[PDB]
Amino acid sequence: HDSANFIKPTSYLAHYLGYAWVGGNHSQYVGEDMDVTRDGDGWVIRGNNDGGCDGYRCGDKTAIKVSNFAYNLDPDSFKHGDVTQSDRQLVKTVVGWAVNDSDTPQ
Amino acid sequence: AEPVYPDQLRLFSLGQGVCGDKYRPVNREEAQSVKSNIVGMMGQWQISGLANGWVIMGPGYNGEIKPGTASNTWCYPTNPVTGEIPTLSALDIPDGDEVDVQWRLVHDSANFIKPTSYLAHYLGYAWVGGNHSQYVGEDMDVTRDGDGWVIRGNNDGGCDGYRCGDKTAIKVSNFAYNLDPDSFKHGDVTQSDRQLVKTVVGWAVNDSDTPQSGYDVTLRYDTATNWSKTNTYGLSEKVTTKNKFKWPLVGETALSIAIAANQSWASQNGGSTTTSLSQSVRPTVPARSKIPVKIELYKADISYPYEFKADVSYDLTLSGFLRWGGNAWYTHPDNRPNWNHTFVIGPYKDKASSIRYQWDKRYIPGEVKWWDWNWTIQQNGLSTMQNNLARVLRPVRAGITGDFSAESQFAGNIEIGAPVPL
Amino acid sequence: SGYDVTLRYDTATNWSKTNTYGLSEKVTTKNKFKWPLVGETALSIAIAANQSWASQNGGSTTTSLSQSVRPTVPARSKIPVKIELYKADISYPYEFKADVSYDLTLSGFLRWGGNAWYTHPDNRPNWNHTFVIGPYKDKASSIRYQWDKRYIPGEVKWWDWNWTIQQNGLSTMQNNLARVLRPVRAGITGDFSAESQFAGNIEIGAPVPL
Repeated sequence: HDSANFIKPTSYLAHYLGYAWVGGNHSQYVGEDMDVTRDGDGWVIRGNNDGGCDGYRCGDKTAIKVSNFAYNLDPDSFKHGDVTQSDRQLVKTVVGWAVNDSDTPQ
Repeated sequence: AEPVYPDQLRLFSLGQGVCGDKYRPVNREEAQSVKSNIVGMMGQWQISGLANGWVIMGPGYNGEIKPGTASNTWCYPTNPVTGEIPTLSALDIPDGDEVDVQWRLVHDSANFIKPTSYLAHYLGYAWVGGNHSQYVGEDMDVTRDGDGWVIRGNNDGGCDGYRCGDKTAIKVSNFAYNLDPDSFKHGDVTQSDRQLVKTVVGWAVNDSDTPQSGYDVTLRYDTATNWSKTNTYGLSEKVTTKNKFKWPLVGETALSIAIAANQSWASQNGGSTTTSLSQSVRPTVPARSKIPVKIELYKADISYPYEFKADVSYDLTLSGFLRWGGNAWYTHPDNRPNWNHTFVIGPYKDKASSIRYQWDKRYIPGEVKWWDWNWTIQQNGLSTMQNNLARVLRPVRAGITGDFSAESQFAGNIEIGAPVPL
Repeated sequence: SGYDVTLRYDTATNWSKTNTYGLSEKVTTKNKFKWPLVGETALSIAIAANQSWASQNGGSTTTSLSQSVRPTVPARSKIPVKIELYKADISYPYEFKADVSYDLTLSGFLRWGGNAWYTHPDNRPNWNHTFVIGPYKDKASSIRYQWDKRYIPGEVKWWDWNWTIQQNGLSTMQNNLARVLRPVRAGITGDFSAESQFAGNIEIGAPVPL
């Protein structure tokens, strides 16, 4: 949702490479009047299509998709809390004895 | 851009641009982030103002955002408050075994029965209460069935209402215990029904002039199972012909010729499981002496008692039909349909059963896939919902005593004997 | 110290079972061909299709016995070693002191006037039930568990102890059950015996200078 740091540079990148209609109907500049929507595991940014427009195929607007987020940790910053268990089902168990009858530790 | 919670939006009418005392106007980006919520709070042909000369239109205009000017202004607090669910102090239950503690939890009226009934009522379930009262959560019956408990309104006599008699039920099951690490103790382990598997005896002889440690005897025992399934398909073709041969000096010879071709396809799946038990002994023998050893393996039943101190968590299931006037499901049905949903009252397991996750996601319309909490806030008020949910999610602590038991487990014995001079 | 000799011995058994089902279809036709310079040629054509399903289950068991020797040898010398494995019958006596527990089974028919089963039958039916007089194993055979659960009607699934209290009095039942569940102690002597077990022998000998 950051306009000056994410939405404008990405729209200009798409415009410089030759994609068509990067922008909404309520503005004339690249990267303005854009809509952000959440869908599944990603996000979609597209120009708003409400009203009418002038141009050969205006209405087929370019979409930008963001997904596949990854995280590169600082090694000395990770912490975790308490581990809890639920729905426990036994598999197997064993008991025994170890007997030492000699004169030294074994 | 900052997140916008729909319950904090306010509409001033102090001229074009003027916006509250500790309030700032909402930008086009933020307004679009929650467009459906804002449009749902406007008149059919209403037009209201935003920041930097934009405007939003009502449901009659399909909620369009376009440049313009208006006298109204939607506004948001300069320093907004956090609408988080509070945390209360823990509820202590007197000691006992598991069923004893569960009995004391579900029969508590002020701490369990009322908050859960109010939660079911706020979400839109019908007829939460008994026939001998008019208030929510009173005249309820508690019954034990299997591994859980059921709480339902009493149905004795008559009632007035369209479908009174179809009363909502609340189910409690799947209890779990989070132990304090330094509180667990167990008692004596006892065995019964012992059947021998195998045994071995031996000697370890040392005839050199130094102590020796390089000896080993090992006994191992395994069992396994397996399964498989297969499917096959085939095709075939055959052609037959009769042929005669009037060869010289033979006169005539008759014979038939047949040629065939076939093709086949097969597919298989399977699996297996294995369990293994191993025991070893490795003695240290003094110079010029020898030592005897012995190993045994049995099968037996095992029992012992235990005790500890823990936190208690469980599952909660609500069953009934949803009210026609209004309910909190995100699709808002109006055909009075039957409904089931499970919440996990404890640590997080997944999004569909976590109240805290869904509550902290009411600012993202694309995340709202089970219950609509903005609707409950709109119907009842923010503090009411906060206090009810805080009472529902209150931690529980208890002391536990119990017994362990299992059939046909393993039991072993390993021995090193006294040395004998050579 | 880096030496090792190892001798290992294994035995195993296995089993399996299978079921199969199948279907088939065949179609046959006779066809004639009066080709030029052949006059007439006769032949039959057949086409078939089949389908099958199979299912299998099985298991196995294995037992293993292993022995090793790893000597430490002085500088400029050598040592001999030996390992043996036998099969034999084994016996020995023993003694100890212990607590004693057992099972108790009651067989008969239940009285028509009144009985303590939770369904309270009145057809004088034959009955069997087992109690475990000792540590806990499960709810159905534990007197103490059922006695401490007479305040939860949904737990009463075998015997009705409230009915016995009503018929006889609380202290009477308490004293009788206390005498039934009394602990027992004794000293024991016995003999162990088993056939075709394992017996081993491992030896490290005296060094020989080179």
